Order: sequence, then structure tokens, then C-alpha cells
Amino acid sequence: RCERLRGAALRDVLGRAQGVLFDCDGVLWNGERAVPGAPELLERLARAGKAALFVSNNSRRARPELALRFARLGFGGLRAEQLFSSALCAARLLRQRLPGPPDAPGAVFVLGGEGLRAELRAAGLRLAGDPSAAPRVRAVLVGYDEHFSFAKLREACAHLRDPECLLVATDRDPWHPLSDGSRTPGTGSLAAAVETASGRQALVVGKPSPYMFECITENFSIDPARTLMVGDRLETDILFGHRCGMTTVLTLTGVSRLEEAQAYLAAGQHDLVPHYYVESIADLTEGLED
Amino acid sequence: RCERLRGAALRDVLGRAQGVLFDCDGVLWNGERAVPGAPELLERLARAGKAALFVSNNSRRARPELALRFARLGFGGLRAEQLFSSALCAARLLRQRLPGPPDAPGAVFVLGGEGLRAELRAAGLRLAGDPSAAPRVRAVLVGYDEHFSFAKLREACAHLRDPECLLVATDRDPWHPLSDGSRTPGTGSLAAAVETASGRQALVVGKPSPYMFECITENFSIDPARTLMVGDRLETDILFGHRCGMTTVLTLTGVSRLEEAQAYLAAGQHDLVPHYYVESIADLTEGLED
Ligand SMILES: [Mg+2]
Ligand SMILES: [Mg+2]
Repeated sequence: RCERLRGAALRDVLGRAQGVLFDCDGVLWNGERAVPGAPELLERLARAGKAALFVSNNSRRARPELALRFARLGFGGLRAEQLFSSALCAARLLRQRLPGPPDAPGAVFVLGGEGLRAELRAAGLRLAGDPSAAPRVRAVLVGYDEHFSFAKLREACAHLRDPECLLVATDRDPWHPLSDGSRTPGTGSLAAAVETASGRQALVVGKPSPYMFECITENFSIDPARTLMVGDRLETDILFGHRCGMTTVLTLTGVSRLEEAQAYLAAGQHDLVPHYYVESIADLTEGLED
Repeated sequence: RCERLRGAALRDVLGRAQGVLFDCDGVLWNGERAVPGAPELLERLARAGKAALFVSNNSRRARPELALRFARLGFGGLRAEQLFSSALCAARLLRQRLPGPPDAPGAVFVLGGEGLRAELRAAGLRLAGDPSAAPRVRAVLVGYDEHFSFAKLREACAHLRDPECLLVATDRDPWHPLSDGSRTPGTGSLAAAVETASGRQALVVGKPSPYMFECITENFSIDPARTLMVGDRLETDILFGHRCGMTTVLTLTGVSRLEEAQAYLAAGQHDLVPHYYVESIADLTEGLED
């Protein structure tokens, strides 16, 4: 129904909620700059005894470095266990799913940087291109790869020739905004290249995939009916929220515009329609008030 | 109806035809090896006074080097004017369509090698990355780019931010077979990456695009109702043949299997169903016989 969230309703929605899931970029901050009032919403949520957790499709950085951004931008006492990234969760799914014999479960061919590789190793996954004592490659992982090349695409497809080799994508985010006003290509753009050349569909880890929620709920009980999902991207965070059965809030500090959300409601595409919208998440603090 | 082409029917089909359009790879040859009897079909067609022309989605080589392959593999007196490649035709469409003011029609940002660039220049197109006297980039061309990188993908999308900048793809061939038994990623795989990151649909030049036929018929009159289209790929050559209104022949020396064609006929997908099939194009010579 895309309701602007204020007043009596806002107080009710937040009061009933046991917890809040926050996308990060476009939500808490944009580039170098925190959304004013965002850290203090988080303080007021802790103080109201409502759980905050964070869901990021970022596969560029391992958790401990991704956590750094919080403090850097004025988000104080957040513990790394509150942060879930597609990198963390890709590492976890591969451990859960690697198809090979117990004695040698398989190597993962990874398209991604050093942060992503760390997470994978941190989960006990063997990587192709790590020094040998070559091991059979049993999954291809496509992450945000700034050094993506045709040669890598060619290698990924050679591995995927074996149909028992998994294809995994961290996310399908097509592109990402930068401070200046330019976009960077996303993982979804690289996944599309790998899918097309190999003739395969990827297993997607990050939002809007329901697996990202399975990853959050390994370490925490979350009743999605009592949880809010807050994000800036309709096709990522809002869609995620719907598939998980959460009340969705669109914040207008990021990628999607209100026009796009109103378009989808008129088209009846209810999965990409937010329950609520705030101009920025500093607008939710008012509904917690002492 | 997917009829195996022989006997009385074969003699009739070839007798009525004024001309034949041949895909090259998987049709005339595979890798280093000519299909036996293929050069002599071509001799017998000339001798029957039936026109042969050649249609290739190849954007790797400029015409004069692409022509070399013919003689190299025992295809004698073929003149370069009989050969149409997506590279040649991409060069032509860009000249026809570049959106800029008469005094400076615009530079083309190209994802492709030295062969492709030559064709583009040979048509009088200005290239980004050629030395300056930067010129405004008014088209992005995605060809077969063996040196494709994330950095190039990022640059192509920056150009495409301007919506008056054209997106052009030479072809959408996802992958290509090699002698050994491995595939190389196709242009379609790189086009999918560029499309996804930029949020745009490419203008496609090569088969199955109807534009490839417009490109052939600039230099030649072809009555498609009296022309045969022969290829190995259902989704490329057969589909092309259908959209152009030609009688389509599948040859079994290349990518598509007869099973795949029979599947599509049962699914009623008539555009990807060949009129006829031969095991190899050496089987058509018999229907010309003196
Ligand atoms: Mg976001
Ligand atoms: Mg072919």
C-alpha cells in the first residue's frame, strides 16, 4: 500500500516490532557520508530493547573490515556478529553444499578479490589458485570482481563443463552508485556473463534470495512477522523483505525513487512494493520516543 | 516439419532455389578441418548458376583475413564480396545510425580486437582510444573481446550513461566450440554483462537479427523465398532463416543436435525448427547432378 510512515502508525509499527534488519549503503550512509540521525536511531533501538541486524550484498570486504565502516561513520558499539554479508553467507552455503567426497569435499574457483577469499578460507574452504601440496574444482563463485577478465570467464566455464560443479553468485546487483554520480558494474553483471557463456543458472546467495535469511537465522532467532526490513532498493531489499514475510520500509536516501515504487503498485507487482516509506531512516526515531 | 533432405525432394528444393546462404563454422569446416565434399558442393553450385553467399557472426577478423580461411581450407575462387560478417555489418549499421551532428557524427567505444577495429575504420568511423588532434563517444560496440575486463565494462557503462549513446552488439552467440572439446565465451556473454550493468538492451547486428539480411541485401538482390539458409545452430542460423523468410537447412556437423530440433517442433516453437536436415552439406551435392 506504500504508506508514508509517521504519527500514530509509526509508533505502533515500531512498538510491535521485536527487531529491525537494515541494508547498509543508501540506508545508513552514502559514500563518505552518514545519514544524519542514523546512528542515534540505532542507539534508540538498543535502548528500546529491539534487535538490530545488518544485511549487505557486499562481497568486497571480509566481515572485520566491513565492520570498520560502522565505527568510521559514527556507528559505535556494533559487534561483528550483527553483520551479514553475501561474502560471509556465500562461504557458509559452499561449506553446506560442496558436492564432493568427505575426504576431499572440493576446491572453489572464485571470481573476487582478497576480502572475499579471506572469508572463504575463514570457513575452511579450499580455493583454486592457492598453493598445492591441481585439486578438483567443485564450485565456481562469482563475487564482485574488479579484476574480472575474459581469461577468468573462460576458466570459470571450463570448470562449469562438469555439471556436478556448482555455480554460485554472491548477489545479482547490476550496478552501484558512487559519490561523484557514476555507477560501478555489479556482481549481477558478471554473473550474467558467466551464466550466458556456461549455459547455467547461478545459485544466488544475497538479497533478494531467501537463502540470505537462512544465513541470518543460523545464529539468531528472527520472527519475520515481528521484524522490519529497511532498504533503499526495491528489487533487492524490498523483494527480500516480502519473500521472508517481513514488513518492508523503503528509505529514500539510496537507489530506488518513490515513483518506481508507485509504478509497481499500479502494475500490481506487490513483491516490489514497500509497506512503508520514510524520507530517511532518521524519520523512524520519533516513533520510539520515551 | 524437420524433413531429412534426399531423393526427389532434394532435387526439387535445390532446383527451385536461386541461391544459398551458408553459415561457415560447423557448416563448411570445424576448426582446422574442412567438411569433406564441402568445396565441391560450392563448385557444383557455381556450375548450376546458383549464387552462394556466406554469413558469419565472426567479429574477430576483418574481411580480408576472414576470406583467407576459405582458400586455406580448400575453398578456391571465392571473392571477398560474398562474405558478410557481424564485424563488417556492425561497421555499416554504425555509419547508418551514429546519432551526432553532421560536422562530428561521433566516436565509437569498441570492445574488441584489432580485426574489428580495422573494419570500423575502413568504414570511416572514428574510434575512442585512437589518437586525438576526447571526442564524444556516441556508440558502444560490444564485439568478441578476448581482452574484456571489468575496467572496460566500467568505461562502457560511463559512456552509456548518456541515453543518446547507442548500445550495439555484433552478435549474441553465448559460446563457441574448440577443436579439443572446450568452449570459448561468446560476444553474447559480454553483451549480457554490458546490458545488465548499464540497464540497457543492445541493438544486435548478427544472426538471428533481421539486420544481418539488410546488410547482405545492400550489395545484392536476394529473393528470400527462393534462397536456402544453411547452418548448424538453431538459435542463430535457423532462427535467422525463419525471420528472413528463407527455407532453412540444418547441418549436423556443428553445434545443434537433431534431438534439440525435434524437441522444439514438439513444443511448437516453429522459428527454431529447420525445414530440412542433412548430416553434412556434402549430402546436398547429389541434388544438383548433371
Ligand atoms: Mg542498499
Ligand atoms: Mg555456425
